[PDB]
Amino acid sequence: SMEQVAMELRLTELTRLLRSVLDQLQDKDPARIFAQPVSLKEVPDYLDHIKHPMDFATMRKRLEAQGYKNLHEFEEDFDLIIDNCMKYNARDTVFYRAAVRLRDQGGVVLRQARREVDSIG
Repeated sequence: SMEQVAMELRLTELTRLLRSVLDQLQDKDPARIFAQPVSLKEVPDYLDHIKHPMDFATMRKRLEAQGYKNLHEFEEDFDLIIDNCMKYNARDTVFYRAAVRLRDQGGVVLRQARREVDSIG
């Protein structure tokens, strides 16, 4: 149908905007601490601690399959990155501290993303 096509165009455009959001958030991780999944070879107990692992490469795979329907779903995954790190790692670690900085800096980006998603529809 024409409606299904229009809906698909909307999803494609959301995917365009979320790709720009993702790039901007990932720039706030210049150490690449959150770039890839925590390695289960190197942290073999990880899934005993963290039930829903997340990282920027995993988000990018989902994004490119158009697997985020709305900004809320995208934000859920970004918050997992931060929140998983802040539980597994102690406060006095470079990992925890990176997550705090990513959260604080990402907030700005996500605030305007929400306005754009609502504005453009």
